[PDB]
Amino acid sequence: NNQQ
Amino acid sequence: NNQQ
Amino acid sequence: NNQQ
Repeated sequence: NNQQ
Repeated sequence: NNQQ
Repeated sequence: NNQQ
């Protein structure tokens, strides 16, 4: 999970 | 930049 | 920058 990568969120930006 | 999202990297996995 | 998100790196995993």
